[PDB]
Amino acid sequence: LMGGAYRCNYTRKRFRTLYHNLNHFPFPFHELMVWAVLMKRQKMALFFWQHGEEAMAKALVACKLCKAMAHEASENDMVDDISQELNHNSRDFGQLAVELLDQSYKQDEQLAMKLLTYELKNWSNATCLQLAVAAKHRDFIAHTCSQMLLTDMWMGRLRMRKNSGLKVILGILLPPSILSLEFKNGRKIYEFYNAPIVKFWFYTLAYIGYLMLFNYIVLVKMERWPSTQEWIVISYIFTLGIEKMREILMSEPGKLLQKVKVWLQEYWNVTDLIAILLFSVGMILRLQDQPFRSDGRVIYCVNIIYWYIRLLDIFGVNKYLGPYVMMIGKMMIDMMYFVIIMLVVLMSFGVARQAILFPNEEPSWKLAKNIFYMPYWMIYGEVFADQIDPPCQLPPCKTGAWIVPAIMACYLLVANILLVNLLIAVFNNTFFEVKSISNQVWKFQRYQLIMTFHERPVLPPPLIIFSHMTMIFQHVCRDYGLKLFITDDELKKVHDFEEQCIEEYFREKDD
Amino acid sequence: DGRVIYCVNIIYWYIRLLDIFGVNKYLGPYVMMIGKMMIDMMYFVIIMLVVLMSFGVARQAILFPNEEPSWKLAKNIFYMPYWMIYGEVFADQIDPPCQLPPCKTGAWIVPAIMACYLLVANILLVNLLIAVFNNTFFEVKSISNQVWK
Ligand SMILES: CCCCCCCC(=O)OC[C@H](COP(=O)(O)O[C@@H]1[C@H](O)[C@H](O)[C@@H](OP(=O)(O)O)[C@H](OP(=O)(O)O)[C@H]1O)OC(=O)CCCCCCC
Ligand SMILES: COCC(CCO[C@H]1CC[C@@]2(C)C(=CC[C@H]3[C@@H]4C[C@@H]5O[C@]6(CC[C@@H](C)CO6)[C@@H](C)[C@@H]5[C@@]4(C)CC[C@@H]32)C1)COC
Ligand SMILES: COCC(CCO[C@H]1CC[C@@]2(C)C(=CC[C@H]3[C@@H]4C[C@@H]5O[C@]6(CC[C@@H](C)CO6)[C@@H](C)[C@@H]5[C@@]4(C)CC[C@@H]32)C1)COC
Ligand code: NA
Ligand code: NA
Repeated sequence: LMGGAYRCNYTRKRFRTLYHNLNHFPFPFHELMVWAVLMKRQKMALFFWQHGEEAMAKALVACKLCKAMAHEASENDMVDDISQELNHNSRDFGQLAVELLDQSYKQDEQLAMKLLTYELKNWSNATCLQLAVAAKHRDFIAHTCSQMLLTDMWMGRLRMRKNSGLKVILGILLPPSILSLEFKNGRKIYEFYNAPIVKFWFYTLAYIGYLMLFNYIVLVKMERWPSTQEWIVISYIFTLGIEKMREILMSEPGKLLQKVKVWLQEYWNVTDLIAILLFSVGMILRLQDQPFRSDGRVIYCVNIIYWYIRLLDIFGVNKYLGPYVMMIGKMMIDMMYFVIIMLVVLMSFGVARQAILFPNEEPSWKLAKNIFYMPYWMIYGEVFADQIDPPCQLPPCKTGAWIVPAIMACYLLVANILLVNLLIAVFNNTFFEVKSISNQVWKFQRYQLIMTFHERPVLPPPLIIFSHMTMIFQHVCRDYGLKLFITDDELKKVHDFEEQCIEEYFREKDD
Repeated sequence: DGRVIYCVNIIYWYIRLLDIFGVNKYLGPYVMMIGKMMIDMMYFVIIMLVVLMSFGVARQAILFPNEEPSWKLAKNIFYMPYWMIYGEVFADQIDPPCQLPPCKTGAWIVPAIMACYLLVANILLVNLLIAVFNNTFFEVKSISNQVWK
């Protein structure tokens, strides 16, 4: 029910050995809570939740279990009453976890941050953040305490918080400037270059350089044999493909065919694969005779558009430039239907005009071009009334050519005054929902961004081939970032703080 | 050179009349609202510029494949794709109808990229900017009124 990474306490070899010759339980309310959750007893589970230690972890685990049971019951096509009664339990447990987190952060902040990161021995060594992410709980990760914890994990071991970013670029470009930044309590360089923010900025600078080289090679004349910049671009593409293959192989599932399915879940990955294959085909066709070389160059020119577009993924790290991109992504789906309707009207007008003006044309594929070309250009400003309805020294006028200006006028009135204004109204009246949803989704995906830049080779793709050599040499041979290991006294203090917080929460709610 | 600097200065001194206008009861808050919508517009200009640069580079590389390196290349990318979105969409200056020099290899992609670029720039981003201006106007209006008073 939990997931691939989870490992229950009963299935461990120690408990199998203990159970074979058949004691007690150190935390009985954990077992009773899981029993009540698994047997669809909501009141009993809510009673057992407020007793014992680790209330927030219990709430998140119960939420995940209820969601998984609801999904499985819906899949197994049982009575839909159960599959709708379980989702309510999941929502209730998620709300309890969110309220407990809010109370804990309201009381004390350092203990609240320590609560979300410390390793949980009873729940297969997973922190509260990982349990919340595995449960797809957006309201928990989007909370203020979770966002500040994510910012602390993203900044690395550097204490600069006023105006960052510029200093990171300075340190990347000027290594002597590194030994002037404050650090959290020789080895300073290793801690600087392993922070995820520095990795991200190094990757961004490498991508900017690669884009510049690609623009240079496509703009300037191309010869029989590739120049140096073309070789650099080809090496960048090859190493990026190798890095994508490495990301595929070291994924979460243990099956080679199954990891591909999980990797093909984000659209950026499949678009990257398509672009890399297209670039490989174009490069293969490029090193040939003149016509195939021209075809390869045209493939290069077409392919550069995608690498220009992919800068939005880089922009997505910004606080204000990410939600706008998600809003654009939703507005495209909102715009498709009006594109269809305008296409219908445009085709009608174009066919009518072409049939009226030119009545003695032999069948040719040029006819399919004259329908879409000029009616489409006529709605973006080029409404030249000399080309359409020609003034017919004087060639004879075509029969019925006085209808073309009237049809054009009606078509312009429909297309430029009605549909576009209705589209403006549609965009305007459905903006608040899209804005809130995009903000929540970006705040949730910040965690995945931080994780995927924390687990990444330090060198950018154009010279990442060297960092792939060390993974082969080390083949024959987490202090922080994910978890936080604490002693027994600190664990007891955290448990005391959590019990105080949950008691205060219940008392305040009753009052 | 001094005359050109005079022209730039007359641009600035013409702009500086909004400070004089700022004494009016209704012409001050509008200027402050302009000041904040400037930030929003500058946030959208980056995306518009990315799309524009992509289309310009693609068209320039497709149509002219035998150009020596010159700074004129950096001009042909920004000039015409920018003038296109302000109503000057042409069909003979760009995508030439190729008595006739031979057609360039792959010149049938320029009108399709042009159509997609116009659809993205003139129907999507500008309408989204209109929605952004419209849905965040009451807060800006109240704050500007308070700050002016
Ligand atoms: C070529 C770039 C293309 C990739 C662009 C990659 C995308 C990109 O642009 O980076 C975003 C990042 C901005 O975020 P950054 O951390 O630097 O600064 C934030 C900003 O100062 C806000 O004003 C702060 O408060 P608030 O929010 O107002 O309340 C916020 O504080 P907090 O809330 O965090 O505590 C700060 O985080 O960097 C820059 O743009 C600075 C110049 C660097 C870029 C200029 C140098 C090129
Ligand atoms: C008259 O002959 C000129 C000659 C000197 C020729 O040198 C050339 C060197 C390459 C260079 C600087 C030149 C023209 C286009 C320039 C491109 C414009 C691109 O714009 C950018 C624009 C913005 C970027 C995001 C994308 O690329 C560059 C990758 C690109 C760019 C700056 C690469 C550099 C190119 C001039 C004189 O010598 C005596
Ligand atoms: C140079 O000479 C060409 C010659 C071959 C000529 O064959 C012709 C056969 C009819 C055909 C395929 C041709 C041109 C217009 C084509 C129309 C375009 C229309 O578009 C569609 C567009 C979308 C639809 C919704 C509406 O109609 C078709 C009804 C229509 C359509 C596909 C019908 C088919 C027409 C070519 C070469 O032979 C050696
Ligand atoms: Na116009
Ligand atoms: Na015009």
